[PDB]
Amino acid sequence: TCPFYKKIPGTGFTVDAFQYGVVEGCTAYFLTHFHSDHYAGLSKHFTFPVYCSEITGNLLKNKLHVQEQYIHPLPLDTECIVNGVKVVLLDANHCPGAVMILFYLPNGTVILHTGDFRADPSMERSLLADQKVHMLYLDTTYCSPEYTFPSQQEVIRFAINTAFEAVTLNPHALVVCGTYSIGKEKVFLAIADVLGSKVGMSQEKYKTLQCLNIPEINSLITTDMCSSLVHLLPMMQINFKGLQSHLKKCGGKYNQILAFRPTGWTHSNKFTRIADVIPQTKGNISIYGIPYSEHSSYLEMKRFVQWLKPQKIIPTVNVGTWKSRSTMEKYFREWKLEAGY
Ligand code: NI
Repeated sequence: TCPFYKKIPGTGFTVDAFQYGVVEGCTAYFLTHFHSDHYAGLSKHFTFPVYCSEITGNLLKNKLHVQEQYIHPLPLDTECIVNGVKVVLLDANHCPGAVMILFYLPNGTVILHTGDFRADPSMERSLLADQKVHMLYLDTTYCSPEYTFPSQQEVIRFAINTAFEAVTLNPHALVVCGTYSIGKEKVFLAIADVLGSKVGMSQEKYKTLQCLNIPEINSLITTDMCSSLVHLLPMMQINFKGLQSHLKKCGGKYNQILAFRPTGWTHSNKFTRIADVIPQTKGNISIYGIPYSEHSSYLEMKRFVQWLKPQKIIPTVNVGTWKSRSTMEKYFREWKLEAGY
């Protein structure tokens, strides 16, 4: 049964609730972004409206095969009416096409659902600046002071230099980058751009990236593995046996792989900086774990909510245990007392 934190009161709307059947009294189904936990349940056989970004729209049509008429895309930053409710979609700074949703209820209540987001100061100068928000439905994935991690530009720098070094020392070396969803494209794009290559990948992953309205994207990727020296692979495969395997496949064209695992948080963030990272090494293969997050750090979260000063916060992540819920209420209370809202 759809949980209360996927429902929008005084509307027929649900958010990221595709996996319970027909939720009785749901006229519309909003989807924040294309990652499987949020879209779970969708197929070609859905015949209720869906609301979403143009990009998330392109992915539903071409990857899951949802019928044209049921995908309602919306422009961002645009006051839009949807069953006589003003809504606005805002960039969530998560994976491509990912949105936060502003709901303007008839009664005068204003509600922000963040989906999955990485909060940024840029968001304080958007349409949220104009007016008050009474309820915040919040991605609490890293709501605990232990969770720090570096910025996206710090991480990308590291990655660029590392690869550009190795390939300049040994030109017969191969870069590989792991991936299992959309998101974190910048890793493999920024590397490939410093190396003067296109990114090689499967057919499936090319079809996926072709949906994302990236500029000059035809010039940046290929389905030809032979003619490229930055390859993508399923994250499952990014290990010693599975790389060696793949290193056999390329046919005596490279002698050394230098791979990247873009992780989120890991426990070594508590005891090591970005400039001081090292790889595991079984011969000619070197694997780098790098903490590139598309979710908010504890502090980024904190600042956003302290600026927004919402009247009520409702967690959408790590809600499934009482200890996690209870912990999170402490931090919401600390934030509000500190800031005087
Ligand atoms: Ni997500």
